[PDB]
Amino acid sequence: LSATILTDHQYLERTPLCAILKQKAPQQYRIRAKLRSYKPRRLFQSVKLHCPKCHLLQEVPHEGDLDIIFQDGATKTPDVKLQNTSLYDSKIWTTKNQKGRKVAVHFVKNNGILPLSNECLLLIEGGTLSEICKLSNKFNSVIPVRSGHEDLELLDLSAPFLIQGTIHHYGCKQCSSLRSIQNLNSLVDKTSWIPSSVAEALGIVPLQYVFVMTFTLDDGTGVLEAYLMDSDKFFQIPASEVLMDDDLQKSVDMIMDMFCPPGIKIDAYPWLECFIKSYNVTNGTDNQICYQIFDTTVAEDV
Ligand SMILES: [Zn+2]
Repeated sequence: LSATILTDHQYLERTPLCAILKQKAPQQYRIRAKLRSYKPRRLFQSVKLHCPKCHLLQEVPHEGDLDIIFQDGATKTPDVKLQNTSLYDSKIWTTKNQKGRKVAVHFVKNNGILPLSNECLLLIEGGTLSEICKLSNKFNSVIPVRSGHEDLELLDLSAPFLIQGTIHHYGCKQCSSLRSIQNLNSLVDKTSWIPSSVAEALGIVPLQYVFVMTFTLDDGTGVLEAYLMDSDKFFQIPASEVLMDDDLQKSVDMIMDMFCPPGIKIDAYPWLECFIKSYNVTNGTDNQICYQIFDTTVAEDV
């Protein structure tokens, strides 16, 4: 009974960990070990934001953090000058049982024609998080913007650059070169918006949700630490949706408890067979070899 299986390179035979620790990097192996321990055991913390370029890892903002970022609004009132362009028709909200500077909403055109409420992109100006949450509940896509000087500009990259219902898309604060909002006119399709096109139209390098864990693997032959950076292949659970779904995180809780069950000794632990790759690092004056799991998924059990 193996807990994980290989999704590729199955022709490979198993290599014991004693051999791997003695060898060079980079190389790839097939192993079969037991999960002695894992970090972080707080699985709410294992979900991070990853940039495919700078390779940074940052935490996912809590609703409290997102509250403070949005509550500030910006440095000025929404410039009435920047309304009803050749890109969006605008409606200004009030402070009338509503809060903020002045909540302005800009419905980007479907190239001349306004959309309905079912497939429309919204630019909201100086809105609190609660106002953004209600509007993202009614419309498909929402972007937090702010009045700059010559054009609307994104609020801040610490806030999501695109909100589609309950999914929050973030960008890299160091690899991105923010373009002003008018560049959204270069979008081909103006009825459906995916984050890749929106981010590039705005010069944003989109972050990716990832599980980040360090498995301590032991086959009795030796002990090895393997990194897991995964979207949705390993656990077969989307990391972009696990942080907000009580069942998703529970079934991930249950997979870790299956690999490394508390109160149980290592004999009853199930075998994890994985495909790992080694790579070099200049860890101090010496030389470390780190290991990462690839092409490995959990076996058939929910
Ligand atoms: Zn980056």
